[PDB]
Amino acid sequence: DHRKIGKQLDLYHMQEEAPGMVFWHNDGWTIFRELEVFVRSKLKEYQYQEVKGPFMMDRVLWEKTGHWDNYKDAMFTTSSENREYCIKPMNCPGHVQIFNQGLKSYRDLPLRMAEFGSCHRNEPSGSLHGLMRVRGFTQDDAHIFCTEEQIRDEVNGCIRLVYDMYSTFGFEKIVVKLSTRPEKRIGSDEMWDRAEADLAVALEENNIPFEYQLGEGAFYGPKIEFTLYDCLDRAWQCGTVQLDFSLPSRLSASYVGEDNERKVPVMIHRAILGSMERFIGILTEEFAGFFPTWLAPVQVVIMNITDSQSEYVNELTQKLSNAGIRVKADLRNEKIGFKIREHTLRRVPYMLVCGDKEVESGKVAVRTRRGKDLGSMDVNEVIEKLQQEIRSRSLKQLEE
Amino acid sequence: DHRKIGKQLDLYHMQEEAPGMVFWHNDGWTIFRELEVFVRSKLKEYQYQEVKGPFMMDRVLWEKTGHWDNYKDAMFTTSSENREYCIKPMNCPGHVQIFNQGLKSYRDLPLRMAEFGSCHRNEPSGSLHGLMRVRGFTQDDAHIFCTEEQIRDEVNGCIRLVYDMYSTFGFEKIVVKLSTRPEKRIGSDEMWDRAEADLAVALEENNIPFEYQLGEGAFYGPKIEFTLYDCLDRAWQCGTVQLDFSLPSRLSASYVGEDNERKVPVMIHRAILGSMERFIGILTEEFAGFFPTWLAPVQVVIMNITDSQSEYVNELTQKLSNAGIRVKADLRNEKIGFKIREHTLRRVPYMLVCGDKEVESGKVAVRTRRGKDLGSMDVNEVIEKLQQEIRSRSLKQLEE
Ligand SMILES: O=C(O)c1cc(S(=O)(=O)Nc2ccc(Cc3ccccc3)cc2)ccc1O
Ligand SMILES: O=C(O)c1cc(S(=O)(=O)Nc2ccc(Cc3ccccc3)cc2)ccc1O
Repeated sequence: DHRKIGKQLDLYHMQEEAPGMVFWHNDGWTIFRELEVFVRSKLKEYQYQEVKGPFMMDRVLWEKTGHWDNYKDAMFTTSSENREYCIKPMNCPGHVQIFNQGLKSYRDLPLRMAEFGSCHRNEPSGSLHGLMRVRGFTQDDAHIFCTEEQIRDEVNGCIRLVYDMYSTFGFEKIVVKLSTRPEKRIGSDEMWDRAEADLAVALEENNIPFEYQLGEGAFYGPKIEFTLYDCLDRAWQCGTVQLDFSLPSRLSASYVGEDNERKVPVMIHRAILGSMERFIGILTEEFAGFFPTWLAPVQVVIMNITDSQSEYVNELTQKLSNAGIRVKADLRNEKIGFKIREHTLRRVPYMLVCGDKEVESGKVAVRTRRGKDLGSMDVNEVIEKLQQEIRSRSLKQLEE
Repeated sequence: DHRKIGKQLDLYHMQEEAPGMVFWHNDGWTIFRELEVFVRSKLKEYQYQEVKGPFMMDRVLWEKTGHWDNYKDAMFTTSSENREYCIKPMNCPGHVQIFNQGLKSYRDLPLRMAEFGSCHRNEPSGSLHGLMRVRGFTQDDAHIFCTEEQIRDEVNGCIRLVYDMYSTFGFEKIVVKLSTRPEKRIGSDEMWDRAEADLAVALEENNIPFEYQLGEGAFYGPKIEFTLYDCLDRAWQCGTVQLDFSLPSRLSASYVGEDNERKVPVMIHRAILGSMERFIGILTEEFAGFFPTWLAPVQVVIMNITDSQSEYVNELTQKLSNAGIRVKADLRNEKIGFKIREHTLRRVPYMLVCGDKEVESGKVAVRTRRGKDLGSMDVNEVIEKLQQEIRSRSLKQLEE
């Protein structure tokens, strides 16, 4: 259960005065920020722009998209100078506004536009659940503006990216669903037929088995949903790929084609992790708090036995910190076995013990959060290997 | 004027349907993110935690702090399930909530807690100006919880950090103001006397000349204000250091002292850049769009003359990109002179031209956005020097 593990590792907390709002503590924010860096490296590789849209836009714009009519109950609203604003539940309209600055042509397409977009949705309080279902969350979101001829490759690209990213966390159980047209929707039947068919053909061409999930699509288009499970085998939508022939038209998006006529771009929506919040909840439960070294808030703790070795521990801490490792010293006058138990409960990958022998030899005794005693080793070697474990974003520690 | 420069370099835009809200385009967001990385490197060096508080909190909490009575008209409110929430105009209360999780002692102090905190303030629309005065902005904010004996060193730390960071951008107009007690305020007169005296002593010990700005302090404490000027020599509050003996008490913050009695922590508020938005407006005008290489959205553009060299350009682009440089290839079927002009107008620091001779020799012809022609040079040398210019965050290029 990620809520208990979350308290025990001091990752985050929640309070009545802000239901479904996460207060990220230093250590949870470290995880979050590490996820950002990882995502960003993929955005670079798969050629995405990164942008940032505003939190609020005029209610008039949300009426034009169909959100007001189809999504009103999940929207926070506010006002200023006799005008109403909606806090964004989604990043797409913001992205279209950016697309609409400056003349576009087919030469600019496909245009891939990513955002770590803070969304707010007024979910019923009784549906809230730790980090999985919150009122304020951050999507690793993007929108791809493309031609009709480009849809197949771009949808394939999103799917490639899901499996690429998910294999770093080592996911076996990726159940895939295709969520079809809901009762309340925009666009014609033909648009929905085409959009559902293309997502389905994409999955089939990639040899991905999936089930239909009738009526669980968005009002602006169907979804491929990559489903992950928690400790009670509850299904949680994480990765999501959507196809939309409606919003660009409504927000007057256009580009000049080769013909030289105005054409409306197709819009692909996708989020790989889903939200950072939910994904971290899934990870917390998947790993039972044993985060891979690259995600771990504290990667190394260095301990002395007596005051005799505190000097050496501080030098070592400095050294590791300079090598770019998240490290802490534990100099408390506590029995070493007491210290090991505490940092094991905090899921610290590596615990370095410094007795007189380690001092004398410039060595360090290594223990892991799994109770494994790896013996004395040369410091430079431990540093080099920690860096390799981090750089490769390895699932498994030294040995395993 | 940063608004015109902003349009012509595609950094950001603004629209009527979101007054005082910035839409960051890819290139503006790159600058913003580079400022984050820079700030973060300083947070590491000066030993800050980094956290993230929620956007919304219950109106009741804002009444407790005195914001509802003293700051109401600048606050956006929304509601859910018959409760009212405020969109945070500040990060301090959020930080205190985090501080209040888990028992604290003097051993934890000083506790430095930083956030890139998205603030929203309902400024009068007639006061809005480009990026300088907006409704939605991101403070490079922090709050330092400390004892009374620690105030001097911690305030000195904030001041050291301002001049440290500002010298990277090369500021030689740092006018400093000391903003004293406003008419509407919390805390006693003795608290205000002490707080004004300490800020004044701090400025004088650092040999900083300043003017008083009587009555322009915050309701929760006096401010040191570091003032930067725009192209029309208008004064803009950027860096800010505040001293607060009142908010922690109101939010029931406490720690166990050495004596072993409950004490209320002193709180120092500070923002070095101020907001990212304002600071970027200042920089845009200060540099007239010629950002230092480390800040530049695109650092290098590589161009071919004919199709003959496209292969070589792609290999080179790959190489530079892997060396960690923000690089683009320009393979359009355009005259080279046309291409160079375009990237010069966009203030790309370096333009690499590849003709048959560069191909044959594994060399590259380098020019700058200033029209400086550096001749043909070895590629590895160009890479090495670009990396040095970036790592050192130097103001001046290869050339000047
Ligand atoms: O275009 C969009 O607005 C968009 C919407 C979704 S979604 O709302 O269908 N998918 C989604 C699923 C889970 C999360 C995490 C989460 C956490 C709490 C509540 C709701 C969602 C976020 C998005 C996904 C990608 C998009 O570009
Ligand atoms: O923690 C702080 O530093 C802090 C600072 C302020 S401040 O408003 O005095 N500092 C400041 C200076 C410039 C900007 C940029 C800005 C401000 C208003 C509108 C637009 C941009 C932001 C904050 C208010 C509350 C705080 O907790």
